[PDB]
Amino acid sequence: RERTVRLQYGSRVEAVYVLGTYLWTDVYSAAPAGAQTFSLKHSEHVWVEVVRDGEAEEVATNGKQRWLLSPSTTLRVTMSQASTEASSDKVTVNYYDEEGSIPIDQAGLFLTAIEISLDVDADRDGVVEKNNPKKASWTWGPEGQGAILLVNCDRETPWLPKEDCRDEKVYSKEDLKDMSQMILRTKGPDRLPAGYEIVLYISMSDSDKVGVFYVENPFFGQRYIHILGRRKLYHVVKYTGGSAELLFFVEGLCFPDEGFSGLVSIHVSLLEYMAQDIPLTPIFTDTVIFRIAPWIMTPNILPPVSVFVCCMKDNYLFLKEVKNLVEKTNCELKVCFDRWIQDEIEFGYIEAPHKGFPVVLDSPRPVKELLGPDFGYVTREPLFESVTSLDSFGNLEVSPPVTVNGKTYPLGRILIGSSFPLSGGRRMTKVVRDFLKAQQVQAPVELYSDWLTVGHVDEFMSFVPIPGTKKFLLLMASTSACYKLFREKQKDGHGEAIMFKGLGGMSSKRITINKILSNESLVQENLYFQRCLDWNRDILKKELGLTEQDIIDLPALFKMDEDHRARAFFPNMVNMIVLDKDLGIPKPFGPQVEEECCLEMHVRGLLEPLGLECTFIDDISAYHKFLGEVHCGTNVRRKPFTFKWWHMVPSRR
Amino acid sequence: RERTVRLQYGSRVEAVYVLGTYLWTDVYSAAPAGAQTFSLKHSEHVWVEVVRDGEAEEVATNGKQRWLLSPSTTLRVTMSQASTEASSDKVTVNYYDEEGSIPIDQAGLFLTAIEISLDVDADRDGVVEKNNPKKASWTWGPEGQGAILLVNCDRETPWLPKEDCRDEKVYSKEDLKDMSQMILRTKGPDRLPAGYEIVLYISMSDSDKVGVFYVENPFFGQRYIHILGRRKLYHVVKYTGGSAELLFFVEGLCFPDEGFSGLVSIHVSLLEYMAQDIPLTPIFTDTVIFRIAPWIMTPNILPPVSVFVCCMKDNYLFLKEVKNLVEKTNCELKVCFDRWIQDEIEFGYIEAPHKGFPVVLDSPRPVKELLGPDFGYVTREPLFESVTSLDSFGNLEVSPPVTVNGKTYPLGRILIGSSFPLSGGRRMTKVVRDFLKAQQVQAPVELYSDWLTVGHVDEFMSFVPIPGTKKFLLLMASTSACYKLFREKQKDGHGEAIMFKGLGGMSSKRITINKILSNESLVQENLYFQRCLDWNRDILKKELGLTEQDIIDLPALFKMDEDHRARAFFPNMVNMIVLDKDLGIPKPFGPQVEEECCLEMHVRGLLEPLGLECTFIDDISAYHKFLGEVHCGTNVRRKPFTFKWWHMVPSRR
Ligand SMILES: [Ca+2]
Ligand SMILES: [Ca+2]
Ligand SMILES: [Ca+2]
Ligand SMILES: [Ca+2]
Ligand SMILES: [Ca+2]
Ligand SMILES: [Ca+2]
Ligand SMILES: [Ca+2]
Ligand SMILES: [Ca+2]
Ligand SMILES: [Ca+2]
Ligand SMILES: [Ca+2]
Repeated sequence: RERTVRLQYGSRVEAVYVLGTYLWTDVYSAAPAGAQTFSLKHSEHVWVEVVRDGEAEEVATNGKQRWLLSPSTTLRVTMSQASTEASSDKVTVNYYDEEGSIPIDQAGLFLTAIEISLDVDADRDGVVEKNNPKKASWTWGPEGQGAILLVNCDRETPWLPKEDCRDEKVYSKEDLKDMSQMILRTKGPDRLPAGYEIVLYISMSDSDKVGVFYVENPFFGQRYIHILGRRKLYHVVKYTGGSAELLFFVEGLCFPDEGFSGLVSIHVSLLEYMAQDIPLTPIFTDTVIFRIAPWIMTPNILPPVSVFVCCMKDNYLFLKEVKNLVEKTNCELKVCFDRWIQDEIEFGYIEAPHKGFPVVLDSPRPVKELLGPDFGYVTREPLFESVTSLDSFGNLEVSPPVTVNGKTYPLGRILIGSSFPLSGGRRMTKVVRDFLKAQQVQAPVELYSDWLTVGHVDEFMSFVPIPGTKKFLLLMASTSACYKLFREKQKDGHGEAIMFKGLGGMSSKRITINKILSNESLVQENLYFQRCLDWNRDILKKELGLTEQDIIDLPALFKMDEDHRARAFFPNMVNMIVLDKDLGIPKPFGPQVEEECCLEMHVRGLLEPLGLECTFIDDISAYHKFLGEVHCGTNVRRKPFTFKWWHMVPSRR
Repeated sequence: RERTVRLQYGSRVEAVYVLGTYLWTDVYSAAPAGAQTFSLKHSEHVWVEVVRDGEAEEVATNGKQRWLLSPSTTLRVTMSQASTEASSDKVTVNYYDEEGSIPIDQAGLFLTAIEISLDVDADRDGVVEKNNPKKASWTWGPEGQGAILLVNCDRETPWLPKEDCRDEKVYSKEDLKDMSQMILRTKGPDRLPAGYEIVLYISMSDSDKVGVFYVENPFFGQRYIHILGRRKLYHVVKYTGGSAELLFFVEGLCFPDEGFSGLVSIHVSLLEYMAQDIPLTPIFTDTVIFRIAPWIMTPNILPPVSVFVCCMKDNYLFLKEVKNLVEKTNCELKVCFDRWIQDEIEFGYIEAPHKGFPVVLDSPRPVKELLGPDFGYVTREPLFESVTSLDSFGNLEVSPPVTVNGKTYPLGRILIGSSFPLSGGRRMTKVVRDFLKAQQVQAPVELYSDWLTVGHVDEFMSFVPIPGTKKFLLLMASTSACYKLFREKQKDGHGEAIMFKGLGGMSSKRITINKILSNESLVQENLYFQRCLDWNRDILKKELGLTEQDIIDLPALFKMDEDHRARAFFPNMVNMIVLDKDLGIPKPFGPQVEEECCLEMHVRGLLEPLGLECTFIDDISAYHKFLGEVHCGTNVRRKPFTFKWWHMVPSRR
């Protein structure tokens, strides 16, 4: 970077020189009227070239050389090392007229060289490198560069309710581990020359996106000073001489969203005082950029850590069977004593090179009670738009990693249920949809859920890993599979086999295979629901790059309501607890053939040959009947993807 | 694209098949309970494969072949040509049990094949190609693809005041020339089968970005129907059989801006009627994308077309000299009988493959009086923020094409004046800055203008082409050049030479070179203003990739006000009319030496050796004095760049 510093007619000029720049210096304006030629002297650590109309010539410290004065003959002045107290760094120009070789006048330039660099870990190894030349840009991908910031959304200490980033203070040194390091490195003499100061600053716009803290160690112990952030746009830095570093810690306050890309900047400037009432001049400016890490969802193929479960204290069979299932794994079981754990919360995560942790997304209105150390919280509230069932997180899921027409989605794709564009039907609120879209790395896809009364994608589809492989299956609810099976069992002489055996509140209904198959209107309803399922099958195959070989159909059956929307006739088996090879599957209570549920046997016949182990989990017996509603919920918290999100190259927005 | 169509237990299935897709067909669900095997027949134009667990086998129209029934054995059904009235397109499946070779049941699929494609000129040659496979995406660059739309911001007929795009109507067929063509191409039999319709639609969000018209030729002459746009989100298409095309014309309503990227979509869907009260199902959907062309500014290196001039009717010298200047060129002179033509308007342009024209940007509050056929209008109004002098378009300029550290800016870079970040000074309103940024192709740079009372970049800098070359110069105001020259003339014995000769209202002041050079406070002020100029010089060199060889300094002098801001002491010569090699330069009224202005002679000495021809234009004599204000204005409307904006690859936002 070239910077203009002119000699001044009369008075000598004193300037600060920042390493990594160089000066172009006008010696002509300072020359007396009528002067002919000039000569120069300079000190040891100042490098000086005379540039005549673009041609540069190096000049000795004391020579006698003279050059013709001319507006096109200038100096280029460079310094490679910072000044110390032992420095006299200078360039002196002598002027001569046509008569005589004794100078008629002299113009000086006195320099103080300093190093100033604002440094971040741009190369994303967790350590802060010295002046990464790419630190002011942010690029995606394996070869990409620029520093990353976490939203510091967890809570270090229980005493205050809110997440850490909601204020301007740091209570605990543990909080600093969530933060990105930024070091202002300087080198120079004991003090800056008169009239200069160093200032860190941010834009008003970014002031609600970041906060920046400096650690002091005064007498009575460590304290944390907020130097940039909400209602603080600048901080005047205390300069220390010699080779010095100031360590700062940066937190993100806000996730990427509609209208916020995730990029924020921090600057340092060397400012020069001109006079009272006159703004200070920015002599040198150095900039670093951060990208705030997105919120990321975990598909069922990822290793389970904890199984969160909600039910009533007396649903014993459910608790017993879920415990049994989880005991086959290394997972923790966590129980809260009615669908809220699945509908109100989605467990995501955030990651930066230095740190990562899980973050709960809270569905629009006690889930804030999960907020804790390295367990974060984020939520979106529609300001205007009304919330519907499609805003519940049973309607929010994510695919395994997929490749679609050569385009890779290494983190998978978020899936949310919706209605047809011209339908006037329900849709997840714009505020949540915009949030998910803005995270960018999961490239969300809308499916069609609005044919269901509750309207959730988890009612009709799920994903399971195929054991012993890198692959997965899409599981789809299928009414056609159910009718085929029931018609077979009828043909086999089982038409009088009864559903819901053991649920005493259903006994008077005496629902058999015969009764189901004879119900003409129910047949028509389910043919229509199969059309709805197949529409989704097609969009899933398209948007996930799946073929028929990747799909298994589980028997399902629905009843239609007044809105022509579906609710489960018997428990939906597709919405299952997936812990690697072990599947908790809702117990269907299907027709008993030879004292086994034919639905259970059919499902085992589909899954078991693939190495999947099926456990049927009864959540309804405690209620004595099934009306289409599930009274329990589960949510599995999983390990994050191995693939780092910053290695993705998302499509241009 | 694969689509799911199942045979139905009992009743035959009738379906529409859209060319370019294919069907995967379940024959198992339709099979009677206990059936063992199936066989199939199909018609001539239906291609059928039996797919067993992923392995596909082509099947003849009438064979006798049987396959084992199985959920994993399915049909793949393809058609290469649309149905006509002579078509019976079908596939029929026969089912068999273990005993006997006579079918026990049959399930049919009756097909009607149609072609549906919504086509646009994606390859950007001005003609609408058939189904460009990239039509649903928009990519930048020489190899880029996707269709382009103009904001139709001009006005075809004078009767209504507003720009064409402000309503839902088209009065004149000339308007269609500004619009992009979109053709819905179909092929099929006399009518769609019962229960289907074709519908064009857009999102609510895009409904204020576009409008779409169809031309009818009824008995009494041509009429224009608005089928999509404001408050119309969909249009049901009238289907014509055989091979048919419907031609539509698309206009943009809105420029890219903060919160609008410029991309809009239009869809067509084939919809299936399910029943009353049930949404129609989107059987097939085809999509095209448009990008709305940005507003682009023209630098001084571009060929002049028209010179717009505003002054009082009696400023005769100004009018005479401007006419003389323009007569040396092929330009039109347009005169309006006080700075408004430069401050209130910036002449830009828009371009699409089919059409382009000039578009005026109107500065925030009779410039709307320029609105006319192929002369467009756009403006931005701050809703809240107050307008200052920095919002005037003397503060809005653009560089010639430049390359900066290997990054090319083939359209140049917009330049707007501002204040230092921490200064609390003036800045152009966010609404205009956001607009300029959103055009993206000119990558705006803020300079420092707030040291000037009026605060406009055109007070201190301009660009001129270097005749006979592909190159250009940056011209900078320089106080140091002025002091050097005046000190030389003083030394030469000219100190008593007077400024402002011939301006009678200044005579009593008797301003000479001596009086100027002796004024100590004025010297200090101008040293400070030179610091301000040099700060800009540095940012221009950095952001435009310029060296000292690319810059010429014109003598200038300023007086300071109470805010420590500069106003011109004598007319600013840098703000000049550039018509190729011919430069109208404000007449400075400098000290006369040998009956010529020494400022004029000095400027000629700088410019003339480069082949630039200088004409000094006197706009102040009619006012008898110069107070720092200019009473005339000029604005040159130029030809657009040869380089097409869509060939640029702007940085990711
Ligand atoms: Ca590093
Ligand atoms: Ca805090
Ligand atoms: Ca924390
Ligand atoms: Ca923490
Ligand atoms: Ca969920
Ligand atoms: Ca074309
Ligand atoms: Ca119109
Ligand atoms: Ca028009
Ligand atoms: Ca027109
Ligand atoms: Ca302008």
